[PDB]
Amino acid sequence: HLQLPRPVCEAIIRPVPEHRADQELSEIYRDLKATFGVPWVGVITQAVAYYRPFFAEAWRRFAPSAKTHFFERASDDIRIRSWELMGQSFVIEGQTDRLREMGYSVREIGQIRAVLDIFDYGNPKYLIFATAIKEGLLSGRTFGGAAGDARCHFPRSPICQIDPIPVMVEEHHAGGTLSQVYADIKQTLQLPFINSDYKAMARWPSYLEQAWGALKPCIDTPAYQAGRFDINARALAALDALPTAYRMSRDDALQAGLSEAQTDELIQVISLFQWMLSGLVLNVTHFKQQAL
Amino acid sequence: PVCEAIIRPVPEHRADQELSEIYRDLKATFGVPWVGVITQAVAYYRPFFAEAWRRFAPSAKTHFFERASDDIRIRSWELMGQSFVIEGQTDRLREMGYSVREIGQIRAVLDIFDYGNPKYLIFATAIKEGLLSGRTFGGAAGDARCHFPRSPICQIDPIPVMVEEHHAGGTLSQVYADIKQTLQLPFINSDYKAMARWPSYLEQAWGALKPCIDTPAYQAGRFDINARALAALDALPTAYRMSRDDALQAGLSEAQTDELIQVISLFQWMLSGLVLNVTHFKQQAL
Amino acid sequence: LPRPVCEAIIRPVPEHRADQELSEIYRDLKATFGVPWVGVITQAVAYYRPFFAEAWRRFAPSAKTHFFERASDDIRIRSWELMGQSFVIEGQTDRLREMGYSVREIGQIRAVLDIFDYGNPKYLIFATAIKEGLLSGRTFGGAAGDARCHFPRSPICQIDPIPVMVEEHHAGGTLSQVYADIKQTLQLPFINSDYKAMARWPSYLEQAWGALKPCIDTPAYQAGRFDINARALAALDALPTAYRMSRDDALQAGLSEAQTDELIQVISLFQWMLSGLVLNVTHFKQQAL
Amino acid sequence: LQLPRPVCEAIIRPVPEHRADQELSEIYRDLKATFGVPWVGVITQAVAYYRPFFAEAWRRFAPSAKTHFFERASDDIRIRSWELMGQSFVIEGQTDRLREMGYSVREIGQIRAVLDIFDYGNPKYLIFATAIKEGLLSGRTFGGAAGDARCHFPRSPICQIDPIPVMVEEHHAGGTLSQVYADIKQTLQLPFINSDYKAMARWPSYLEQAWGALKPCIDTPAYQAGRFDINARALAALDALPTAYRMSRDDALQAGLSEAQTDELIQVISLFQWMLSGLVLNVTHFKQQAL
Repeated sequence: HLQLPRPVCEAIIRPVPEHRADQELSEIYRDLKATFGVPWVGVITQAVAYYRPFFAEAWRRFAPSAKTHFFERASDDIRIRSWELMGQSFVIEGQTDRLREMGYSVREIGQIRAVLDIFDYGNPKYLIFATAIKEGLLSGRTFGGAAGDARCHFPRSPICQIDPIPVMVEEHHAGGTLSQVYADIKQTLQLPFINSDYKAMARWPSYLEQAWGALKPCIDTPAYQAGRFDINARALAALDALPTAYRMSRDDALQAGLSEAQTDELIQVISLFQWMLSGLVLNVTHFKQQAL
Repeated sequence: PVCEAIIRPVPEHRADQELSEIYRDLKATFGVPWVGVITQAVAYYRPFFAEAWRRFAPSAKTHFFERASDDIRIRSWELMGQSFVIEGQTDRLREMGYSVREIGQIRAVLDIFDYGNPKYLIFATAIKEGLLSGRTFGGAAGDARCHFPRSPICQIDPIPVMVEEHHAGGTLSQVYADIKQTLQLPFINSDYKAMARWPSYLEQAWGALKPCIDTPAYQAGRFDINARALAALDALPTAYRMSRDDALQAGLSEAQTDELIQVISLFQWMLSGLVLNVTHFKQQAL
Repeated sequence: LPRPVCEAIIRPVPEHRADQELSEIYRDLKATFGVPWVGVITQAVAYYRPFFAEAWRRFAPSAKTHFFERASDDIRIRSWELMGQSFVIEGQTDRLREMGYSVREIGQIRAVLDIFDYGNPKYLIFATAIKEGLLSGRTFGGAAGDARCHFPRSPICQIDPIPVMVEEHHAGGTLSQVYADIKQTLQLPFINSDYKAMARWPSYLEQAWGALKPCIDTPAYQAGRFDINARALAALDALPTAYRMSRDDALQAGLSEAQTDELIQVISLFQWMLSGLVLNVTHFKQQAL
Repeated sequence: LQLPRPVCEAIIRPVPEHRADQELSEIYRDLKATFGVPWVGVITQAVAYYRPFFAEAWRRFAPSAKTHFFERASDDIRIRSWELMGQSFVIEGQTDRLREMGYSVREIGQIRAVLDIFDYGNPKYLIFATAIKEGLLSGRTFGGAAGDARCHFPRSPICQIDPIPVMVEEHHAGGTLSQVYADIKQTLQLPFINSDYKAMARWPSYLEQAWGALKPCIDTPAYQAGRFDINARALAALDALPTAYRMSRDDALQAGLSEAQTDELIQVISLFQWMLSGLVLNVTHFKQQAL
């Protein structure tokens, strides 16, 4: 009552960060960001990018859907649901005064909020794409492409920007005690990597400490796990309603250039990220509500 | 629409630092990179404009307002889809020397005004109808999610490159003169000035839209879009009142209020056509 | 300083068309010069991509130096001097505000002029290096001299964004007539970045050009132009890192001999203009405050 | 074997760009446009606390800072520092070290680009701090002394102005960063953390590496000899300003400052003026490691 199970993953995650991405991969990354209308490339997508012929082909097959009005709406309703869920389930104290007291100015606190907005907007879109990748491999099915409201096929609300990449304190940038927030987060969220979200927050170390410290107790409360299940279900639902059909099976993966062992590995990797992203959506919603 | 009043818009490149602060809050809230000529003109009646924005902002910050603006964009895209067959111009433009990247730069520009103009239409409606009627618009608790914060990403920098009328040269003044004639306006909108950064492109897009202007299908769409704007006003999440009397406590004279009313009425009428005109452009480009 | 004969077609590759291979060179040229546009000079030479890449590889080490910064800066200074004395130049800040321009608009205009005032001497010296290298076969520079000449140049610079330029296919009816006038008056087959960047404000360009035009090819002008050219040739004789790039070097780079002969004609056209363009911009900028 | 001595102290109250109201932001913006730099110095933040002095000293110094002379005189302080540190120190590259720590080539370039900013701008702040301090201490009028007309020409005009460098402020800092900051403060003998080190702190592991390599050189005789030389260049520049500068105690009083305020400012500008010679040397060192 009522919990989302963490998939087994013993495969090594090998994300290709934007600052290491070669010219070819950089072009794909850029088209993703333009399509999603986000200034960063998700770690989810960095890790998938390792298996590059798969990534390119699964991107090419999913992009016609991510361009649509439906995707914008369906992602946005996931942001709404998280706001709704966390509000009702939690007493979230504002932290603005506490930050002001630690010496943060008004300009700075708005800067912090702007960074929270980036991830509040983008993560839903990454959740659905990860659901498409993971379920397309596991099931071999084709998803969406149904007739429906023509308006679902219209251009999504045009926004921006690709630029710049948010300032993120990477793990090799860290940091000493910052590595230990990083380790705590890792232990607590049960992950082997630190999310883009927390690395952006890490440009203000004392702020991350504060925000993460107030979120931690909520993690894996019954209301948290229940809400996480709901977030995930809504991503499954979005998958079945894509305006342009999506299929990317094991055989598609093999035809794209992957070995059997590679495809097995990918399946674990995408599975952990897809699981992860339900929580990440909730976590950012909390951060944003603290900062009102 | 009846108007004899002089329109006295304050450009962002002239705005003083007190007004520039309002402008900036308008831009962050709407999530757009330009201050519309609508609001430029209303800023002249500065006391009213700061009070009106005070009262409208809490609605504009909401989920409701975001969807309601987006649904106007959707509707316009629908209407111009049906009522007009509109040929791509992507090939003509490459024939003229424009490269792929340049054509994407043009699109990115249209996207701005395609996203924003609905937000300025709803605000213009709220100003006009509030003055004319003294009614309090909106305020219902209804669905809670309507009061949630809007989709947060946007971009407010840079100000788009606009070729102002005093920048303009010989023939560009003629394209401007035609546009002011055809559209019955005494000013050139941001949109066309922004397009005029590529003058040959503007000539080509204007000439393709110009025949559509006062056709019965256009007038009908323009009525439809206007209706939706009126409907959005009726459903603002935070109440909005700003009457003739309210304008006084803001610091306007009755005579200035009467001038104000004529000014907004012209702009509010204008924004309907602007939303359509832009849709058309965007459809021309792929 | 007579215009050279150029019957060859100029085929510049603009930044919005450059493939990712060329674009990477372009970005290195920009970071090195510390400027935010790639010169048409560079665009035209890049058509001969094999040569262009080798020539930049060889010219880059001098361009990174304190010497090169100083020697480019000293040309800007000299041009400022010459136009100060040889011409009576009229403040026009007042007509502009009269024409409708706000003070921040006039400021944006100055910032644009500043870019070309800074950068063009660097392009002049480069074009001179390419030209004399092909014509003479000689190795230029390489002396140890004063060690401080080989130190890194003054680091600060802006390379984003690309200036807004109204290209010849962007242009409307009248704007093609201004461009026509300029290409005629200056004896050029193309429109320089500079004027295209001023063209962002069409009425302003009409004015600034109208004021410069009666100075072109006056004896004082031609004399200054001779001086600016002479200073570029001297900058070449004093490069910190040796620069050789001969006709023979162009073959070994991957050009044919016919392509080389065409290149010589092209670069000679540009190298002759760049002295002219340096004074033109000085004039524009003295028109502002 | 020669040293520049540091003077004594009062309390420093810098007004950072993110707190600055909009009157002050307007002066800050003209400063940066005139210097051609993306950051307002802590030197000038601290002086901005005494706002009508700051406003007036800036108004008097700016005509000189616009000139070709200033640009050159600043640039030569940078060159001399590069010369100085080169000749006097066995300074090893740290690029292979960083890459081993996991830093990529794009990242190391980003770090250089940040080092470039302060290597350019600090000499200009040094000269201005020397003008503020000596003008108060002496009552004298500096420069204006009609020489080469080319000295009065506009300076080299391109400049990087509008992204303020990402700086990890003290109240941003978390734990071990505060102790690095403490080490720096204690070693450089300062009660504040320079913009430079805070910009470097966007990459904590890099700051620790770069700072740790520098720390041995600080107050070697070669360091101090060099620091004295940097300081002399700054005094020399002051006497050759093309537009005369005077800003005395009574200039300060007539601007709205009290006697006690003026005494305080004097101690504050003296500490910053002293600091800047060392900072010039410290950045030169960082930048040579990163070759």
